[PDB]
Amino acid sequence: LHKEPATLIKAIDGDTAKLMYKGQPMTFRLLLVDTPEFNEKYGPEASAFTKKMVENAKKIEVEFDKGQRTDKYGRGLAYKYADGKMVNEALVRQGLAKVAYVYKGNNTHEQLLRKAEAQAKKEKLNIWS
Ligand SMILES: Cc1cn([C@H]2C[C@H](OP(=O)(O)O)[C@@H](COP(=O)(O)O)O2)c(=O)[nH]c1=O
Ligand SMILES: [Ca+2]
Repeated sequence: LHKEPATLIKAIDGDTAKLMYKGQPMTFRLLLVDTPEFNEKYGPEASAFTKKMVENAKKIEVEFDKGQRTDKYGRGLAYKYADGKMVNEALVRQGLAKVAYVYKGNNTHEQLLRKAEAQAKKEKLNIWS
């Protein structure tokens, strides 16, 4: 997999944001995770976590997996990096997302994320508290 450039247009919630990619605006949905909705418990905390990470980054990058690059809603499906740190992983490590939506052929980072989830759960963080 390869990292590609994008710029933040606006934060949306814990697992989506509007980015400019190849010069076009797109909503991106993080691969392999599920954050609570803003109206759910830990929703506002997930939204704030991703917002800070993406708004504070000097450099945002998107990394597509080997399979589908857009979902049925026209959202980009990617691993997102903020100054080299993967947002998807960071959310899971903090207990603010669960590993989820692991479709075959788009699951390169599954084991990395499951290890983070196991650590979050061991620490009883947030969703696991
Ligand atoms: C994360 C992801 C979600 N989706 C679709 C599945 C779910 O369809 P349904 O909308 O029919 O439930 C929806 C979940 O996204 P959200 O968690 O953003 O709602 O997005 C994919 O198709 N591929 C993916 O990799
Ligand atoms: Ca969600």
